[PDB]
Amino acid sequence: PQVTLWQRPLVTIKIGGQLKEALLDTGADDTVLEEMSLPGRWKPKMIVGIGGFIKVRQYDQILIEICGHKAIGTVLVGPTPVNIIGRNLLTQIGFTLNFPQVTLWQRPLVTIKIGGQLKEALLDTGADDTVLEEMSLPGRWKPKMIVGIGGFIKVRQYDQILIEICGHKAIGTVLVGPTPVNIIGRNLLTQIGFTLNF
Ligand SMILES: CC(C)(C)NC(=O)[C@@H]1C[C@@H]2CCCC[C@@H]2CN1C[C@@H](O)[C@H](Cc1ccccc1)NC(=O)[C@H](CC(N)=O)NC(=O)c1ccc2ccccc2n1
Repeated sequence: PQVTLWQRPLVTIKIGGQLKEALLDTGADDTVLEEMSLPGRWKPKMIVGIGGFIKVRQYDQILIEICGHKAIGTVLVGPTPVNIIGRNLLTQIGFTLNFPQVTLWQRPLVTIKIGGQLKEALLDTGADDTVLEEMSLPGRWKPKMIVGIGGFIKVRQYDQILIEICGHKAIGTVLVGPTPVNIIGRNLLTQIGFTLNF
C-alpha cells in the first residue's frame, strides 16, 4: 500500500453517495472538498492557507470511504480547486509517511539546512513545489507566481539550491516568499525517498 510522490497522490473517495478524486495532503490539517451536495447541518468555519483565505461549511461525523477504507470525521466544503484529504482523516485510515516513519497525528515537521541556515519545514505531499519563508538566499532567480487555497502569491524561484532535510541531501528548485510556513514539496520529497502507506 505504498505510494510515491513522483505524481500527485490522488485517491478515489466515496462521500455523500457520490464519487470524487482527492489529494492526500500531509500538509493540510483539514479535509476540504469542492462544492458538493452533503446533507446535515454545518458550521460556518473559515479555513486558511497560502494565497489567502477561504470560507467553508463544516460537517461532523460524515462518513468517507477512501481507497476502500472507511473513516468518519469532519469534512469541510467550499471553493477548492482540489479535493483535499488532510491529516484528520489520513491519521484514521492509517497513513504513514516513510523515508524511518513519520505519523500524521502531528504535523510532519523536519529541520532542514539551506543556505547555511537551519529552518523547520512542513512535509507536504499536497504541494508540488518547495516554498520557504523570506530568507537570505544567494544566486539568481526568476519571478514565478504560484497559487494555493486563499489565492495566489509572488515568490522568487531559485534553482539548483541545495538542501539537507533530516540528514540527507538534495539539490533542486526552491521558492522564497510571504508564506507563513516552510513547505517541502513533492519535488524535493521525491529525491529523499518519502512515501505514503496505509
Ligand atoms: C505550496 C503550493 C505549491 C503553493 N501548493 C499549495 O499550497 C497547495 C495548493 C493546492 C491547490 C489548491 C488547494 C490546496 C492544495 C494544497 N496546497 C498545499 C496544502 O498542503 C496547503 C499547504 C499549506 C500549509 C500551511 C499554510 C499554507 C499552506 N495546506 C492548506 O491549505 C491547509 C488547509 C487546511 N488544512 O485547512 N492549511 C493548513 O493546514 C494550515 C495549517 C496551519 C496554518 C497556520 C497559519 C496559517 C495557515 C495555516 N494553514
